Amino acid sequence: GSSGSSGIKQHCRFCKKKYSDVKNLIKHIRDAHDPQD
Ligand SMILES: [Zn+2]
Repeated sequence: GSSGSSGIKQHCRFCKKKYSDVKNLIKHIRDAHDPQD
């Protein structure tokens, strides 16, 4: 099943969104904010 509590919580530091995986957060950061520039 696609639903459940068995996962992590991570957050954005530039638009304050929330994500269920750190790799999905990093994919959001490198697309929307890219702080390495
Ligand atoms: Zn963001």
